[PDB]
Amino acid sequence: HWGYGKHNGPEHWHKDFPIAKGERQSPVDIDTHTAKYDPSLKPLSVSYDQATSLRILNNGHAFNVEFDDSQDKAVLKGGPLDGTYRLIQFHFHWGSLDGQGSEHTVDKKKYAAELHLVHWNTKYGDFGKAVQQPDGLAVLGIFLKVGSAKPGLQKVVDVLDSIKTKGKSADFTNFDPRGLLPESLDYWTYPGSLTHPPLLECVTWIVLKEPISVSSEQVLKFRKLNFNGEGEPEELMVDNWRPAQPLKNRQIKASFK
Ligand SMILES: [Zn+2]
Repeated sequence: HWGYGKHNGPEHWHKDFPIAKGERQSPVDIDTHTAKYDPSLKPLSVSYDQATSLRILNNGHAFNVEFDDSQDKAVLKGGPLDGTYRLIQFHFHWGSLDGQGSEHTVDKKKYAAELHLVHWNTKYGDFGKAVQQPDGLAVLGIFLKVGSAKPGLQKVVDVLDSIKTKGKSADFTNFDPRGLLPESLDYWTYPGSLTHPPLLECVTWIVLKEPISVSSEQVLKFRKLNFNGEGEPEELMVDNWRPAQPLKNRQIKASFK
């Protein structure tokens, strides 16, 4: 099955998922000088006041913090979007060392990690229908750099010991994803895809300019997770990022100058 290794990683995905070589794949390098400032782009509206986290899951690739998406409680709107997108989960991608881990790059710079908050367009009724549509998902991407600790991350870090291995989950209620946001909501945006299989070309990407800072200790706890299941040979969960893909016939727009 697919993964991040030599034998099943990004360079192999196209064999089971041909859309890997498609026209709107993600992530991409963001060339800051080429990105067009678009004064028509609206401020991002992030309304997470009523977010209901339920559970955290080690799915063998990363960990997902899941939300109750059975009502409009945690939604993304505005920005480049038309209509309302409901938060379903967030997860991260990270490296074996602090010099790699992000999926998007900025002028070829790699950050230590990247957070993806995944939302689906309510006009399609459910996530599985939304991913079949070119405007089905809005993913908010946030870079992580290593420096000061992120206090709002610590609850996530401290549950990871209980989901070390693939297929482990744990109750994870009352977590507030607002604590993972940077000060500014300035962004870049472009049409793309899921960054892991099935690689569906259904995402409006919204990548924030301002990274969050996490501590070295925080990131080191990410790197103690396992890709393998309980009892299986230990393979540390590191380098679970897809590299930048060709931009092809796409324009990256900036909300800011
Ligand atoms: Zn992701």
